Formats: sequence, C-alpha cells, structure tokens
Amino acid sequence: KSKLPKPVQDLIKMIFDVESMKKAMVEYEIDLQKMPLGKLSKRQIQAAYSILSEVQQAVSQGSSDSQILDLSNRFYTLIPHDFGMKKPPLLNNADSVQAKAEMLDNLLDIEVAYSLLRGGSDDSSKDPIDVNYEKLKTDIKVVDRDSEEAEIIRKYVKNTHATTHNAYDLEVIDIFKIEREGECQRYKPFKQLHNRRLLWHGSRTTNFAGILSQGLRIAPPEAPVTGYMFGKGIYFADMVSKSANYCHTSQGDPIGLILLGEVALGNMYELKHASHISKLPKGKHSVKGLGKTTPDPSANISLDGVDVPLGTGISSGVNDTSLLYNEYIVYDIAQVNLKYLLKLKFNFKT
Ligand SMILES: Cc1cnc(N2CCN(CCCc3nc4c(Cl)cccc4c(=O)[nH]3)CC2)n1C
Repeated sequence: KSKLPKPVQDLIKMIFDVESMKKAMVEYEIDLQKMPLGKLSKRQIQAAYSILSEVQQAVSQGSSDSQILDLSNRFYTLIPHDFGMKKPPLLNNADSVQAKAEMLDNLLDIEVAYSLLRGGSDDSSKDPIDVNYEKLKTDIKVVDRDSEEAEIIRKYVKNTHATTHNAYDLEVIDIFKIEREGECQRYKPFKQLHNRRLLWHGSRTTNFAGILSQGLRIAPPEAPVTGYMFGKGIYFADMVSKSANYCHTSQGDPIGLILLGEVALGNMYELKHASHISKLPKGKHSVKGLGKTTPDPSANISLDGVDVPLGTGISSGVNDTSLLYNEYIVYDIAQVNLKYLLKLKFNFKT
C-alpha cells in the first residue's frame, strides 16, 4: 500500500486510466478495431502530420474537391476513422486541417502515456500507484488550503471567470505544487527575464501523463503551421475560464485538470489577428494576442517574484481585434517553468 497522500493517489489513477485514453480516441472518430491504443506510434502520427501539410498546400493553391480527394483519402489510410462501408468526409478546407492537427497533438501525449505503462518492469509486491508515480519523474506535493499561496491561487480562479463562459462555474478541489526533473535547470537562461507571468494552461485529462513526463511541447516540423492561429508555440491565457474550456469536460465527465506555469514573456510581439509565423521578429521573445478584455492591471500581485494578473476583467482599450481575451505564446520550450496543477469540479448550468 502506497504512503502517498490520498489526493496524489487519485491524481495518478486519473492520469494513467486506459479506458479514458480509449474514450478520447472514440471522441476523435478513430476506428479502435483497425487502430487500437497499442498500435499507435510516433512514426505513424508524424506521417499523418506530413499528409495534413500536403492538404494545407493544396487548399492554399485553390484545388477543387476532385483534386483534393486523393490527399484527403491518404490521411484516412494513415489514421483509420469509424465510417464502416461509407466514404469518409472530405478534408477540403482550413477548418478540417486545424481539427485534424489538434487531434494529432493529443495522440502524441496519449502515445507517451501508453508507452510508460508498457515499457517498464512488473513486480506484484509494489503498489501500482507508486510504480506509475515514479514514471512521471515529477515531485508532486499537496498545497495546504489555509496557506498564502493557496489564497492567491483561489483568488485568481474566483476573479478571472468570463461572463461569456457562463455555461458552468468552477470549484477548486485540490492544489498540487509540481517540480519536473531538470526543468528548473532548463529554465535558468530565462529566470531573470522581464515580463515573467503566472499563466493558465488547460488540456484534456488524457494529456497529463505526457505533460508531467515530457513537459509542454511545440507541434513538430511536419505539422501544418496554418492549423495554429499564431504558429507552432505553447499557448496560455490570463483568464481561468478561457483555459478551462480546453479541458473538454462535460456532464458525463465533470472533473478536469489545469496548469499554472511561470512564463518568461520578455519583449512581446502584439497581434490582433491570425499570423501563422515560423519564427519571431528580431528582439521578440513571445506573442501577445490582444484581447478586448484584460484583468485589471492595478490589481496585479506578486507570488515568489512572478506577476499574477488576478484582477477582474475590464476593457483593454484595444479596438477591432479577433480575440475577446488575451493569449500568450512562447516558441522555445525552455521559456516555461510549470509551478502548480489544479483539480477542478465543473458545475454545468445547461
Ligand atoms: C508535441 C505535443 C504534445 N502535446 C501537444 N499538445 C496537446 C494539446 N494541447 C492543447 C492546448 C489547449 C489550449 N489552447 C489554448 C489556446 Cl489555443 C489559447 C489560450 C489558452 C489555451 C490553453 O490553455 N490550452 C497543445 C499541445 N503537442 C503539440
């Protein structure tokens, strides 16, 4: 029997659940009879990204539906979908490419989680929770509810839920302080950079074994750059509800996970609309997608020398922008230092 605290044991069970991995793949319309969990590989995912890039080029060249058919079919040959003896839907537009790129990003984290479960040793005398915990190479500790850091974190959740995201309310169940092995050392060239901020990152429950073991990663070179609003980087929000939407929780699964990370933004490149960039302009360290609403800047507080934008939402003064709320993007994995992990209960009003 494990000596780990009960909330840590529940987190490990949740993140390594095989049935949840299968459920995420069904949601993606993947044919599990043709492509089961165990048959998924890095090689196949990479080849699928490369076919999406071929679809992206054909779309930008203004190719007809008859011309795109062979390229669309190629993607389905690599990643089999659930359609029986029917023709699959045509991937003839930008929205299609973006939906499929997002699915492949998720498959990469699911493949990592399954590879950890299969690639080790079997010993019945050890508690499986302890065995799976060690595979994460992350120190996980419970933050005391009555502590100062828990008070600041609860305030950030309470103040940054947008009015436009009123389909649900959030309840903080557990707060974990996290320390990925070697991340602190990796972050050292950016530890004293200006504009360091504590920001949110929401993701499906099935991605968290991949995130804790490998950290937050950028889409690979094979991936189509137009399938990402501001190119291939790591995306964050200053509004808890903007990131919580990306947990993809529902009435049938109302528990989700969210990260709080220290991001070294430095000199920000401020944008109002889509820009599928390969590299940042000289002297820039990040992208700031300018939102119509921003947390109140006079309510900005400091937690261990890092700025926490926990103010209530007010007008930014920015006109004619495609974003309702801010977003922040970094293009170097070393610019992120993961600090906390929150387990949230979603109370749906719909
Ligand atoms: C190689 C690799 C491994 N796993 C990945 N994926 C997995 C999927 N994950 C989705 C992130 C979702 C998200 N999007 C946001 C946007 Cl678009 C704006 C503002 C905030 C957010 C936010 O909090 N979460 C991306 C990384 N990749 C690319």
